[PDB]
Amino acid sequence: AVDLSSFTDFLRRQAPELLPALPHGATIVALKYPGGVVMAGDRRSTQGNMISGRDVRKVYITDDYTATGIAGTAAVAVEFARLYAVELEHYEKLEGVPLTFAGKINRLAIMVRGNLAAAMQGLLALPLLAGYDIHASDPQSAGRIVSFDAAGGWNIEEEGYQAVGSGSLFAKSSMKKLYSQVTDGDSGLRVAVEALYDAADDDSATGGPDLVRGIFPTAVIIDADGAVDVPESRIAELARAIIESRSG
Amino acid sequence: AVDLSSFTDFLRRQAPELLPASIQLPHGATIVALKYPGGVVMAGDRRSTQGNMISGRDVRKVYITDDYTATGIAGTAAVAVEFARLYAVELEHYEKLEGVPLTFAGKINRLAIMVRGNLAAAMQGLLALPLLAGYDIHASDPQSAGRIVSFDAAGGWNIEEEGYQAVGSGSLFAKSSMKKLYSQVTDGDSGLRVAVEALYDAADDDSATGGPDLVRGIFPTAVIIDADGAVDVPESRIAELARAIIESRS
Amino acid sequence: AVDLSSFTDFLRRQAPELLPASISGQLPHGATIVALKYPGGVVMAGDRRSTQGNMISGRDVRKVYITDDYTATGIAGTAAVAVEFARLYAVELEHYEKLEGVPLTFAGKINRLAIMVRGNLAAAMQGLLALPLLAGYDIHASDPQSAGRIVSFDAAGGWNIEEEGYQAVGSGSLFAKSSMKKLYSQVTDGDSGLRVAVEALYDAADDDSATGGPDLVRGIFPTAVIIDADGAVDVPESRIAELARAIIESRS
Amino acid sequence: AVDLSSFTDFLRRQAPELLPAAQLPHGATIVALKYPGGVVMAGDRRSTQGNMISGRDVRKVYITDDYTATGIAGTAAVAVEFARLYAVELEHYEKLEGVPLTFAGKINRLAIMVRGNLAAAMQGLLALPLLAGYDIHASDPQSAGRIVSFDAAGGWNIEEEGYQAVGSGSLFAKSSMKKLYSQVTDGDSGLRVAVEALYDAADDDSATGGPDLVRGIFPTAVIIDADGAVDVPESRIAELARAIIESRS
Amino acid sequence: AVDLSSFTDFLRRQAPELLPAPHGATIVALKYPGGVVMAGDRRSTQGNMISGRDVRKVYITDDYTATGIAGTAAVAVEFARLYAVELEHYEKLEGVPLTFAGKINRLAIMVRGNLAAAMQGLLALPLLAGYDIHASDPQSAGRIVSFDAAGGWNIEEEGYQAVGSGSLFAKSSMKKLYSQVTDGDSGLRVAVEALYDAADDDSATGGPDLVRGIFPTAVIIDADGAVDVPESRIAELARAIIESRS
Amino acid sequence: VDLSSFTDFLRRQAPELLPASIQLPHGATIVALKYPGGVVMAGDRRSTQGNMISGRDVRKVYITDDYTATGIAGTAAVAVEFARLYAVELEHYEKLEGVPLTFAGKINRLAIMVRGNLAAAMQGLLALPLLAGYDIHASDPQSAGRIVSFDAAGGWNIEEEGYQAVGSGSLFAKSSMKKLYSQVTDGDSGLRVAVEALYDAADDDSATGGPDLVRGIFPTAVIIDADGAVDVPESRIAELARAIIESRSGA
Amino acid sequence: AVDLSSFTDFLRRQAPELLPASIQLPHGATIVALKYPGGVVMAGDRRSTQGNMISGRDVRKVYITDDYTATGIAGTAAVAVEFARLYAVELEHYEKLEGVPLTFAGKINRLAIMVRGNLAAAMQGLLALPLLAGYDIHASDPQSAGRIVSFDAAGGWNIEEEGYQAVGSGSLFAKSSMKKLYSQVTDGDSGLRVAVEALYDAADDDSATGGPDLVRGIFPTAVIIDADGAVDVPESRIAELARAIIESRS
Amino acid sequence: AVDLSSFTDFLRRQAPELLPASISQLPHGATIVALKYPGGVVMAGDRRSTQGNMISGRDVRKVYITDDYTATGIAGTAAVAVEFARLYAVELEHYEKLEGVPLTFAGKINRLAIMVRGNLAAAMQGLLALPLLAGYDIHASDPQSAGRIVSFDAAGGWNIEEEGYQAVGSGSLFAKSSMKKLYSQVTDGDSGLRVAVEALYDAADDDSATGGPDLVRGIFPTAVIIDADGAVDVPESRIAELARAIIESRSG
Repeated sequence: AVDLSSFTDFLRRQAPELLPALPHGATIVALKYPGGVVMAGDRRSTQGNMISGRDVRKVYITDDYTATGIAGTAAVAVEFARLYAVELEHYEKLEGVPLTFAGKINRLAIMVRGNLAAAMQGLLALPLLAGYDIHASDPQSAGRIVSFDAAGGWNIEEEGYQAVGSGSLFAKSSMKKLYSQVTDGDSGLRVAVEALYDAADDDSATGGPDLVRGIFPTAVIIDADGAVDVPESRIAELARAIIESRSG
Repeated sequence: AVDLSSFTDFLRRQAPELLPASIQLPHGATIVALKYPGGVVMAGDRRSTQGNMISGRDVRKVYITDDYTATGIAGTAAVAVEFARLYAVELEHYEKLEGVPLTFAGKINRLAIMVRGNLAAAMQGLLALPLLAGYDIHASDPQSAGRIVSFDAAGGWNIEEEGYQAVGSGSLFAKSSMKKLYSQVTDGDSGLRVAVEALYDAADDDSATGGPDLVRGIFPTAVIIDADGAVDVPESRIAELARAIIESRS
Repeated sequence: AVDLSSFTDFLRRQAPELLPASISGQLPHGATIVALKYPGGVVMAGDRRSTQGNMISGRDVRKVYITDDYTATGIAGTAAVAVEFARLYAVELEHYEKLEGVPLTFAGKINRLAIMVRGNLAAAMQGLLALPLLAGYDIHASDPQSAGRIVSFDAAGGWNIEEEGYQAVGSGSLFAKSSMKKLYSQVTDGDSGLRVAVEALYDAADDDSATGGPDLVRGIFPTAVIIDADGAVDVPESRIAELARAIIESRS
Repeated sequence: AVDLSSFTDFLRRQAPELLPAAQLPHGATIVALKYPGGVVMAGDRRSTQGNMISGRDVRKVYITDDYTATGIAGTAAVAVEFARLYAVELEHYEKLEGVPLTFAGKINRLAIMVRGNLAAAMQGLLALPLLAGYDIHASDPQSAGRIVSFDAAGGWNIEEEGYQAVGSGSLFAKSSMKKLYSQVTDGDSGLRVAVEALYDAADDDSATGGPDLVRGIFPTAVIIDADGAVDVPESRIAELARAIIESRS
Repeated sequence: AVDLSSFTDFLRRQAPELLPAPHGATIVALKYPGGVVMAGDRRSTQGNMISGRDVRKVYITDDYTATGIAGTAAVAVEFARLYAVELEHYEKLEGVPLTFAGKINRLAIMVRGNLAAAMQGLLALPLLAGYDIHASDPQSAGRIVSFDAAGGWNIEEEGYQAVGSGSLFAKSSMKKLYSQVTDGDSGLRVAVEALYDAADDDSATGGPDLVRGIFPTAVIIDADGAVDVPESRIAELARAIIESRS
Repeated sequence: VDLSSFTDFLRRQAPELLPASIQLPHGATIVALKYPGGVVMAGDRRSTQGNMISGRDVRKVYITDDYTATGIAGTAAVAVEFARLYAVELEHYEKLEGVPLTFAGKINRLAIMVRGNLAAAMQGLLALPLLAGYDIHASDPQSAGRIVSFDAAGGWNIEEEGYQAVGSGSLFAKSSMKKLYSQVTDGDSGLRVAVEALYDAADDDSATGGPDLVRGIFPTAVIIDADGAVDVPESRIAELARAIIESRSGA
Repeated sequence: AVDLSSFTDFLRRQAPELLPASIQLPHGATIVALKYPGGVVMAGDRRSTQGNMISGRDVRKVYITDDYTATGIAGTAAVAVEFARLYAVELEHYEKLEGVPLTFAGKINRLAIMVRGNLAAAMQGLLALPLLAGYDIHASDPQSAGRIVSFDAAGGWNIEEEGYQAVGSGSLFAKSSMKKLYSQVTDGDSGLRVAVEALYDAADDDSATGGPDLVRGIFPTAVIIDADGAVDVPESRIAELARAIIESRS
Repeated sequence: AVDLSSFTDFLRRQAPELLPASISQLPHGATIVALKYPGGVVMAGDRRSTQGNMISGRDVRKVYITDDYTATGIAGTAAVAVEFARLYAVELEHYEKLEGVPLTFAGKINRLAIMVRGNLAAAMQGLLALPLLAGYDIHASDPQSAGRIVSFDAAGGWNIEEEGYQAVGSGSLFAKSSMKKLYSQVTDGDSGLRVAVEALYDAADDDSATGGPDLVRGIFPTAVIIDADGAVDVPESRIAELARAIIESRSG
């Protein structure tokens, strides 16, 4: 044919069935802080009005400088993160060099566009991509946030934050007010956990911090030193701060 | 044109507009009711949703409708507050016209007619599914006097001899929870705990049922009814029962 | 107009709202009811379950009611509709008696029930379905032994006076009827007839999930009514529980 | 049969035609919040038909009696018919009975008008009203202010939060007030927050128009305290607008 | 093309006729320290008629896993035999069993490849129970995995799960009874009780038939492998529950 | 047969890369007019999903080769893809054949890409492009500028009127230019009239966003004369916007 | 039994047949109206189309309805003609019964009710969208006395703050044209030119609107209204204005 | 596989994407006329394009010389019409270069009919293209009767006009009825061309989708005349002159 070095292609021709095809509902947020980007998502899954899951992870580190959060049917979303990570590492092993940021975005858009027919029938997966680009000139401005519409259209945020999922409007309105307070990764992480708190407050499909079972949003932060999972305890303690501060 | 001394029958004949005559709307509630020795208790959540959005968080769904009865209504919020008001006036109207309150059976029958006469509107989604709790003075035994009555959409009514019942989007969860917790009910305080717990369990598995909001301090509302009549349980007593449960789940 | 001394019509003329005419431009249902004739008697019994789809909505439901001193009716179908019919029909019967000083002939009681059923056809088409079984003792009959009567109604009001000796209605009625077809020769009196009846209901519950059989854990059993020359009587729970355990241990 | 002193009831009986029972011009955002000893309510001025802007001067908030105002969202025609009629209904009862309706009776009356429009609302002639009032009979003047929202079936709710909004940009306005509310300590701060929440709604919703500097068109507002209901002067809002605009720059 | 040593692929390529393409049952599964247990009812219905009363719905699929399938009985049974062959086929070709994660992933693909058919009624919703030898902690080794109709899979942190027409009742019951699980025997009692409760509130789930002597079937799995629980140990447990109910 | 068409090649080897066939953000207004020795093209920056504003920085006008630019109005993803694809298609033919396509060939090639999307466009994935170019091989330098519009079936038309627009606010923009056109006498006056027509469209259409002075987002423009296609710098537009705004007030 | 002094309310009561409401009809028109100091002017085209065929070329769509108002109607021709005649009678009827003309606001309200009462029939294509132009005697300022009111299909009415308005198939073109030409209006002559020009522009971009026919000599019809009342503009003065515009475009 | 020397067949076999057919609100509307005069034929078309009621184009050319002795005018969707005119001329010249000799007139007709017919599916969906073909036949026995006019229905059926004139498009009925009265006045290319511009004038008068002569912008119908010396485009000025003549006659 023509070789793009894409695992999605070869996987599709050789083993199309391996390709991805109801639980849904999630809120994922992402914002840029100087020399960094952070991304967090809730843990709820619902089927109609019933809560089908309370531990669901929706934010994944997909390579050393990027993470993706996917909103929509969990089954579609969980696979999607795995496939995209393999796609990225596969190109690096074949060509000995990782894809440019712009190329990582394009590959993801293609995966999303291919899924439009199935998104019209309910297997909708709307991803959010967060990355730090080493090749970019300024470290402070290195962080990137990219959102995708169902047809694969992608957009890079000059806004500073973005969200996707059933509570995304609430989350975005919340960040619109709290953004000026971000000055470093810790404040940025606070604002993200708060925006997700606000979304859970107004949307029954988004679950907020469960203090009884101790389940909290999951987060990932990414700066020049790469992508790291934020530890639970730091999130739990940022939640109680917010809760405590609201009952006040 | 016999006079049934019915306030709604009167409205129908001369004031049709007043009646919720019927030809997404806020909905979603879980109401529970149980019998304890010499008493009946009933509680309901405070949530209202439109699709996935939370439209209300303070909604009251359980109302004392006369000195010995309360009604909790689940379904479309609009249709339920109106139903409780109307039913309470219907009951007090007969009493003033006839100088004597309706027998418990009469009160049940009257509610069933209101329900059944709404089936057409309920088909279109203006559903109202009520739960009735009462204490019968006339009944021979005070301890077993408490009464719980459920209604299906066609007006069918059943008197539950089980000792508990629930209605609303989380009613299955609430009923399974009471099925395990019921043996612990021995007086009005245990019965009210179990009720608040069954409602907690319903909120845990149903996003349409809201559980205790400790941030805003909004809790389920409850009413208890024994030989001395029907009483609103004070918020604080419920709040404390909630913490008890939360504390105990952690 | 022509007065018929009919409580129904009067409700219709002045009280349309009271009438279960709830027909408009899943509700609880499901029951099995059986009835059979024994010399100088008739017996009728029905299960206690109510279902909404696959969920069990009721386990104590009573579907057989004494409607006057010499008749009883069992209604299977939608639970709300069936219960309303039983109360209404009993009032209609006692109403005519008080107005005319004399009870309706058996044929008149049948005809009246058939009109109530037939006038519910439109609503039955819409799921508000009640299909009744009527059991009665006819005092005026020349022979006391052949006095017992069983009448079934189709959804259009057609009625049929059972010549077989037994009948059933409801979701488990085929099973119950096939069972009685084999057990009927054993019926010689009220007690043997009442046993056959509880067994036919047992067999219906065995093959139909909508019909509940005897619940030994909660102690809920079918309800029955027996009617002879001395009038209609509710069979006591314990006599039925006893009869139930006999059948159960006998199947084991 | 039984007189109720209700103008609408009378109209159906003698003047059914007067009664009200695409696409049509629609779209509005309306907010309302309580400040100590008072309540304020404001609404945008835009009207759209699909993507086209059909109106830019539309008034959607009206003083309906000395202690109440109503803001209506939905099909513009049906929403304006509603404010006029509701005001007449209120004054008619007062003249017949020599005393104004209690606050709860005014709410119940509006709920009946709304509910009786459900059929029509299903077919697009929707009218979702927001009611703001000061209750003289209330035990405490500070808590005197009232905000009541209605769902399409007539269900009404008295807000215990402190603010509320209705219309196409209502989510944005509510989320905005959720953050700005603590700053409300009086009628001026409270009016500021309202105009800002409406600014935020126009920012994220093309159906809500924000302040237009070129034409000097600004949201309309009404404030109501123990001394009754009064229209905020345009100029007062215009300068509250620039303040926000300049502050966002 | 790439070989995956999958019996299923082989079938798709060369024997599509063999591939798969009466409902209502309740199946439960829970973790107890050092173990996992899974149980299912025996009823089968067609509408309101009871079509089967002996149906087995829980099968040991390899030495450390069992699957319980809820939905059309035929589809569920075919699925279990096929999955067991797929698992042993990879082992014989590669000389080593699949990792637990690989066994999950394989089941997910079989489920997902039936989504069009499930939309049309041939819905098979499986529950997987297994003990992972390679897992770091032996006590927490046991695993419960549920699948949605699209193949989405979820490993169970709550400690228990259920599927089928009475699954909500069974889940709510275990929610109360779980704290009593401290070992395989208590864990097995809580399972048979949750199934008892499901049968109580759902007519599609059959509970213990004392007249014919038919009881739920169960499988327990710990470090020594998967084993069928003997009927008598269940019948006993059943009788205790009925007596307790009174 | 072999057409040195990157697109035709893509179809045979890489159908996945194509846009494909069988609410998404949309709603843009794009204008273009001819001035002596030049052509100018400009587009708004808004993107809406229903009534919600989904984007406020969207660029919809792209220089596609040294003498042409395309503005696409419609679904945003599709429009952007169309812009990238067409530019590759044009440079691909030049590298394979060593010579750029004639203007008429560029038009025909765009028309085929549009027409081959009609099915998709019936389903909402619409992309209605506007093409602006200067023809070097044109006989007269002053009259060199070209404006071409495409209907959804690929039908193309070269306007002789002097201006054209596409998108949700296009009627407003066109009616505005109809009055303002006589004032265009050089690249600067034509760049003024373009930004004003886009102002007028944003005034009457909620899907077209006008100049955001708070965030400092303005329409993007490209001008093309004998020296090639150049992005107009933001500040020159901002200054033109404030002029118009100021002018609409009183002074 | 409440006398409204309403000709149409009388009609519905007694002779319903005469009412317009019923249930490809000839339709299509462009009507414009603008305010000039001490005056208001209104003009309409003369074409009528059925599909692509021209069914009429002399149609008058602008009518003086009383001494200080005129109405222009766009939509099905049959519906529009009926509305104008009836509205004029309704206005003069109230004046004869009550001895005093309706206030401007009352005239508006009345027209709105006629429109709204045709909504059902409009949904089925019998659409009539009117534009009202009037001079208010009781208005505080004579210069600002002129009024322009537009109606949406549900009867919603709007008084125009902007200075001009248009309705019909070519209304967008006419409105965009006036937006540019409006500053040139300083009196009834400048305002009249700006009106006919806007109608010229509408005819240029919409095939359903006919522009000036120089071969047959058919031109738009116009009415002007100032403190001295409403007048029909004479044809020749419009022909003159048309030729100016035409010549000026070439 | 047989080589028909068909450009269209080659595309269908090798490059379908290029094929006009897009079978799976567009600008459309035109009126085209054609008539025969001794030793000649003339064809003319209007310049308007509409989308609904809006005028989308005012300069559209719809009549094209397709080879030295033929022209085609196409009415329908504009994109489709333009594509057809372009495609058909290539198809004609392609056969001539491959075979060294031009198609016979009947062969040209047949080829156009196949292109039309193969568009029926698309035309059912609104992508209609109804062509009118005018030609001079060199091989005709008599020079005076050499001119040909051929119309096509949507299924590819073609007909040759013995009548002398024909029209297609939204104002074709008006144009035809006008020529019916004016035809006797035709005696040569010049009178023939007047009659044609007049028929198109009449069509514009009664159909809003057909545009008449625009004297303000100076846009007039386009025409092509074809006699033994080949097909020539009539110069704008000769038509503008003819237009004004009719316009003045119409008014005086």
